[PDB]
Amino acid sequence: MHLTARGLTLDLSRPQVMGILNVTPDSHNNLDQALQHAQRMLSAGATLIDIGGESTRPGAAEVSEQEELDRVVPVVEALAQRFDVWLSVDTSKAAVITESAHAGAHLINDIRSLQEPGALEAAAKTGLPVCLMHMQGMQHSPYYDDLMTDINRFFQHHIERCVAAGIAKNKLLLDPGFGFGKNLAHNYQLLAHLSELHHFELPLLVGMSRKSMVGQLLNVPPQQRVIGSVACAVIAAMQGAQIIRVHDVKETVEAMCIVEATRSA
Amino acid sequence: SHMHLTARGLTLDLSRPQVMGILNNNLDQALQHAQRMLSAGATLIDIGELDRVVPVVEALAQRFDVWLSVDTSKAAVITESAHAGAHLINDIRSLQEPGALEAAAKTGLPVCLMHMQDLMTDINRFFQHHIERCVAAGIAKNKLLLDPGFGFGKNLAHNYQLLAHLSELHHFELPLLVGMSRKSMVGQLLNVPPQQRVIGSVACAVIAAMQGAQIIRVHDVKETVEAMCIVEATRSAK
Ligand SMILES: Nc1nc(O)c2nc(CNc3ccc(C(=O)O)cc3)cnc2n1
Ligand SMILES: Nc1nc(O)c2nc(CNc3ccc(C(=O)O)cc3)cnc2n1
Repeated sequence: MHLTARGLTLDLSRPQVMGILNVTPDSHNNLDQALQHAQRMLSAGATLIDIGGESTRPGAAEVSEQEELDRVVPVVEALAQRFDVWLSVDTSKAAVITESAHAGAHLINDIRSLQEPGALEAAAKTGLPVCLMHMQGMQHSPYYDDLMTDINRFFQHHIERCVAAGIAKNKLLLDPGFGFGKNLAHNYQLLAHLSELHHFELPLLVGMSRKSMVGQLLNVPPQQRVIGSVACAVIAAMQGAQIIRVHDVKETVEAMCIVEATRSA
Repeated sequence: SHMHLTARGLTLDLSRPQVMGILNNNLDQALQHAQRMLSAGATLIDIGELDRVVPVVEALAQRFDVWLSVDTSKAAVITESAHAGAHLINDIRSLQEPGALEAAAKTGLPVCLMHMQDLMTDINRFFQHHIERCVAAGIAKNKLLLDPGFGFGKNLAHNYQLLAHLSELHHFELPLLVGMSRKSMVGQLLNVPPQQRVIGSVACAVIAAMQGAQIIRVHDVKETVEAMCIVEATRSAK
């Protein structure tokens, strides 16, 4: 319905687009490029920017606290001084949660739902809203007896593990984790039954943008997955997903306009 | 009700969303246009003065193996194009032109009705009324297709009121064809020229198909077909 952070509120009356700002290889300072990209997504109509410096697509190895901080935390500083936008950090490290909060992050986006050591206490201590992600968890054929029950149970579990650590239930966001331990069938069943997760009375955030769930249906490169990614965005928005995490902000934002105009007539 | 449609000895499976490419030596450039749409993923090609000898239906009939539809109102243009080898008749003015009602009955190919000026009530009763005529003077019910006529004597508000309530029209147990591609209902929201109206047209199309609309009439075939897989995959998981 709304979000609260660092004095600012965000409107979940209508679907909100989050621009992915990855900071791994930028390809002219690397910060400069990040800032230009951020800028371009704001213009386009994102009202949140997700800053990630973790090569979290399967394989490709891992990252250490010190390396993530150096890559992530400057851009957090830079954007915060520069623009008025919800800034989100996708990280699982207590240190990156800590230092990014000081830097002016508005939202903690954790694909590991604070499972990492002290992450939970670091998160709680910032008083900032947290997004939790269903993951099935290392190379394994995903399987569920019943996918939605499993997602419902996972969230139930982690909402409580958060509410006991001191994070108000209304700091919490839920993301069912498209493409995380989910085959193609699973992803579309989850898309299909998305509206069901509205029962926790928390906002939903979803990320389908240029994922293999579009690639494997349309058999195209990531940069040619714009339309399908958008079509996913439209299907989720019609089921009342509050926040859409995307690469292609301009297209998606236009798309949400049609959705909102349709949800108003 | 799982659906299919048969015409001129050919079958069109309507249990999933179908994309119909709009169409408008210059005859070579049109024939080249069709091919692009065919390879994009069209399964119907909608071909749009007193005399316009359209041998393009003839060209396409002969050239390809794909549904051919024509949006036309006049009593002559319907029959001659069947001679050519068409599969479907698309009329905006729902056969109001003298003769056409009967002219389209002697050719034995599918027909498409289109609404033209409580908004939904008005449309429904209008439709119900007009379906009565077609059974009354020649053509059996399972040969009719229903177009709501987006942007035809309709306010922006209203068009979105329509799109929102589109699922309701499945109570006549006839297939729907919608046309919203690069229309004013999109342009006035997004404040952009037609070429840049792709994404908004595709967004309408998804919203239409999520509501079981079986045929979508588009300028932007590749994008729309792409979008209908995402839609079909979603509806198949259900
Ligand atoms: N909240 C949130 N939600 C996500 O969905 C997400 N995804 C990634 C990147 N993850 C993936 C996963 C799978 C795939 C594929 O199968 O292609 C691609 C990218 C990073 N942060 C994320 N954060
Ligand atoms: N089956 C079918 N269904 C249509 O909806 C359609 N529309 C047109 C073109 N009609 C319009 C009407 C309004 C507008 C605008 O307001 O922009 C644009 C085009 C031509 N053939 C059509 N055929």
